[PDB]
Amino acid sequence: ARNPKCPRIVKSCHSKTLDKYGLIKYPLTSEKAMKKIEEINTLVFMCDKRANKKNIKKSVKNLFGIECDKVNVLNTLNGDKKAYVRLSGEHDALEVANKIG
RNA sequence: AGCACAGUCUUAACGAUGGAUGUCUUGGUUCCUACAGCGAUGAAGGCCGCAGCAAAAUGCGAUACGCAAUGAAAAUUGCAGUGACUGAAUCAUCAGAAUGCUGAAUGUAAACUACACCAAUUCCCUGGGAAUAGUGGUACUCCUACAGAAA
Ligand SMILES: [Mg+2]
Ligand SMILES: [Mg+2]
Ligand SMILES: [Mg+2]
Ligand SMILES: [Mg+2]
Ligand SMILES: [Mg+2]
Ligand SMILES: [Mg+2]
Ligand SMILES: [Mg+2]
Repeated sequence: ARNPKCPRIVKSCHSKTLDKYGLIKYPLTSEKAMKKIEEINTLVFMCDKRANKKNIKKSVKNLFGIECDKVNVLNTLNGDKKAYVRLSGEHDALEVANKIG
């Protein structure tokens, strides 16, 4: 069991680890994403390469009035994660789209 | 409106082709002088990023072609925008802050963003109130000290 008289390294700086702002970067337009928004209430977000599904969900919860049933993700060949977020039935992605912009 | 045979060869003039010559020169080279190490406080090297419109190089590191601070000091400009009337636009300086993933690489791994285990960790306010699966730590060898067990 450790009992160091002082800790070795103490990062006093504000955390570098990615917050909501930084994790999730921006929604996608593109005809595909628009279609998704219209038809099956799935919002498409470009996110950081090092976002997990859990993390993305958390971000979405924090950044917007969104509850997400399921999140699929993929790594784009442009070095971004694209997260397809299916909203719970209580919410209309269209309305939330409008709210965001 | 006419007249040259055509080809081959030659000469001259005027052009094409090419990049010689000459002229340059933010480069090299040599010599001289001067200092002289970086790294578990994570080096060099490598990746991945980072610009409003951004490929390379250049610079930088999730504060990402820069932050603070200092010394200049009114511009910057391709457009957009940002500034002056001096901690501000731009330079230099650079001591503060920060410094992604790696790499000796060091928790086990490695064509894995695979996997353990131990601390949960972090921030705010003057003992509470908030967050986030996030953050640290754990290599081998060695030294001094301590520990309680072994002969
Ligand atoms: Mg998948
Ligand atoms: Mg003839
Ligand atoms: Mg030496
Ligand atoms: Mg400054
Ligand atoms: Mg000044
Ligand atoms: Mg390792
Ligand atoms: Mg394998």
